[PDB]
Amino acid sequence: DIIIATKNGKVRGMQLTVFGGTVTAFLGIPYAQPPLGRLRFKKPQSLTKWSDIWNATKYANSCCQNIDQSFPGFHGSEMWNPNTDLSEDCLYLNVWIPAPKPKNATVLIWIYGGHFQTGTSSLHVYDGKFLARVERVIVVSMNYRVGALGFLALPGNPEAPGNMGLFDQQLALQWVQKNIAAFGGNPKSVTLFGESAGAASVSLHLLSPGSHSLFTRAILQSGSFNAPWAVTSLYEARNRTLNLAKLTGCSRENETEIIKCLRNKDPQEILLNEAFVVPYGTPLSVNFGPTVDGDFLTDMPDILLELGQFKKTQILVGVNKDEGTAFLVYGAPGFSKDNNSIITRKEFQEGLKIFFPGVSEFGKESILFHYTDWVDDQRPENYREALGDVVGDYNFICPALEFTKKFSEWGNNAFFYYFEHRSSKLPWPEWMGVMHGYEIEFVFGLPLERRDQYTKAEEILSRSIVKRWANFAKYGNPQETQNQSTSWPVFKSTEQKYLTLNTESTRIMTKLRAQQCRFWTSFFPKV
Ligand SMILES: *[C@@H]1O[C@H](CO[C@H]2O[C@@H](C)[C@@H](O)[C@@H](O)[C@@H]2O)[C@@H](O[C@@H]2O[C@H](CO)[C@@H](O)[C@H](O)[C@H]2NC(C)=O)[C@H](O)[C@H]1NC(C)=O
Ligand SMILES: *[C@H]1O[C@H](CO[C@H]2O[C@@H](C)[C@@H](O)[C@@H](O)[C@@H]2O)[C@@H](O[C@@H]2O[C@H](CO)[C@@H](O)[C@H](O)[C@H]2NC(C)=O)[C@H](O)[C@H]1NC(C)=O
Ligand SMILES: *[C@@H]1O[C@H](CO[C@H]2O[C@@H](C)[C@@H](O)[C@@H](O)[C@@H]2O)[C@@H](O)[C@H](O)[C@H]1NC(C)=O
Ligand SMILES: *[C@@H]1O[C@H](CO)[C@@H](O)[C@H](O)[C@H]1NC(C)=O
Ligand SMILES: *[C@@H]1O[C@H](CO)[C@@H](O)[C@H](O)[C@H]1NC(C)=O
Ligand SMILES: *[C@@H]1O[C@H](CO)[C@@H](O)[C@H](O)[C@H]1NC(C)=O
Ligand SMILES: [Cl-]
Ligand SMILES: [Cl-]
Ligand SMILES: [Cl-]
Ligand SMILES: [Cl-]
Ligand SMILES: [Cl-]
Ligand SMILES: [Cl-]
Ligand SMILES: [Cl-]
Ligand code: NA
Repeated sequence: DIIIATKNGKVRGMQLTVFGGTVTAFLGIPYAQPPLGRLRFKKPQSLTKWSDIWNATKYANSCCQNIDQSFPGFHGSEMWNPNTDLSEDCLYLNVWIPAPKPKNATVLIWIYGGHFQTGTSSLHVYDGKFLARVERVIVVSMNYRVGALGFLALPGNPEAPGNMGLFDQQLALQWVQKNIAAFGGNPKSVTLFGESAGAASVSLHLLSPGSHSLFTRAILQSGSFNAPWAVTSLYEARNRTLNLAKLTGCSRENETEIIKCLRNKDPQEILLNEAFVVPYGTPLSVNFGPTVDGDFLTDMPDILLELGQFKKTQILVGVNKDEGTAFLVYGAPGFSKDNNSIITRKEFQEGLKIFFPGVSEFGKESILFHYTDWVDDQRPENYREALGDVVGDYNFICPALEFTKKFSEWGNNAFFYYFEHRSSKLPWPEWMGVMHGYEIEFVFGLPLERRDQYTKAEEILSRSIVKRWANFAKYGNPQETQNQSTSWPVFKSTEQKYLTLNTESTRIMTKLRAQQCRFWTSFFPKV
């Protein structure tokens, strides 16, 4: 019997066998009052408190969300879909602890992505037991509200203030500060890590003064709040809430009455209608996401980043080589995960229209001019490759590099990586290369499980990334010091060094996508 006394009452865990040892897991500990009825759209309230034992022995409900139904039966897409029941009653977190119980372990808190509209902490690729077993860190992960239920905003109105899902995350951090010591964790050694919308969340926790004392350091995998899809304007946010109201027959003149009507709607009606609030979205559109609320975020985050108003600490930031390809099969013409997707110039042009619906003819022309300087060949896959790079550079790579540059200008150590290894198991086809989302399994150490038929070179690579990430968490420095590795240099503006992660040549390079990012970061905002 593994019973731990938390601030709120006792919880029961279970033991797992992992690589010839044990990890103790507590799956599904509640951390907030379930946000139902009148609590829908509100900030999470603190937990009622209980005597007797809460059994934390299975993953909890995932938050309400629309499911990816694009490729039924296909593992490449369905692996991302939730794997417990959907419920509004979903504010639970998970804790993996090394055995024997550690004395004062560093804690890593994972925040999932899913574009702020989907995701859950229970996915197989987010299973923290390997990290716990291999590096003797404590791993924690939480479910937080997404879509309208988590991000619906009528700014200043505490019935629906915005950022509720970011506040769920923050309450989970607070839970760790208050309880992790009872589990053998060090509340003073907490690293946040997250991928995509989860990495954008981690970066907003660097900006939010309520989060400042709830963590030490931060790891941003393929995302940051300055990505163009990650923060919603207050004009866009109100238009969208108003639209959702109209769509559900919930339009009233009293802002407060609207929320009351929305609170009487069942979650399916809200979910069904979220897709249609943006008047024309793209495959990267965020219907309801982070807003400037005067609470979690006290000002536009670009202004805070530029003027140095953020927690001074070390960061670890990186991207994958083909960030953009995953999105091409969710609406660009001529693209398919079942053939080689060789597209013409014409299709390339129509694909720009899908990703850049608001942009002038001049603006799309200058994207094309910039990305079609073939040295060389011509060379059938030229346009297919160009569109993936457009989408990946504009949405993920140039913003992560810009985030890292601006952050490091205020004198902290930053480390940047470029992940270029394509999983031997990737279910998506070869043309999609090193996709968005597919470093996660290496970070969580899935290729260390030799029963799983990743390659030896993959086990070596993951073992090494697990060590770098644990070293950054524990010591603020992501070295692998023992195996004659490449030293990871700090990223500074000026040299802008970064490390590549792959199975052969890990190397130090500079100025990733220099020409492309000058285009997106400085020229494109003007068109
Ligand atoms: C690669 O496939 C695309 C995708 O559409 C197709 O899915 C395929 C697996 C295929 O079996 C086909 O039946 C299905 O329509 C092909 O583009 C499609 O081409 C046709 C015109 O022939 C259009 O009617 C479709 O709208 C268009 N699809 C999309 C999403 O735009 C594509 O040509 C094929 N590419 C090759 C062979 O290079
Ligand atoms: C937000 O306000 C209006 C409302 O438009 C939305 O109404 C919803 C109920 C939903 O059906 C959604 O598709 C629709 O967009 C926007 O007006 C739209 O956009 C243009 C304006 O020139 C028009 O073509 C339509 O009147 C309307 N769209 C559709 C598809 O019918 C308005 O643009 C938007 N506000 C912004 C962008 O700030
Ligand atoms: C556990 O270690 C505590 C502090 O260690 C941390 O100090 C911070 C500066 C930060 O760097 C962390 O990463 C360091 O690990 C110490 O204060 C506590 O007393 C310890 N508690 C124990 C051993 O039970
Ligand atoms: C919790 O855990 C154990 C099963 O391992 C059991 O003895 C007890 O009934 C449980 N309490 C429940 C299910 O409420
Ligand atoms: C609108 O309705 C709410 C809820 O009953 C009320 O408290 C509020 O004061 C009203 N405001 C206006 C301006 O009518
Ligand atoms: C370092 O080297 C050996 C292989 O010679 C291996 O057993 C060990 O896991 C490696 N450690 C890391 C952290 O990569
Ligand atoms: Cl599963
Ligand atoms: Cl704004
Ligand atoms: Cl490249
Ligand atoms: Cl042309
Ligand atoms: Cl190396
Ligand atoms: Cl250089
Ligand atoms: Cl490059
Ligand atoms: Na020009």
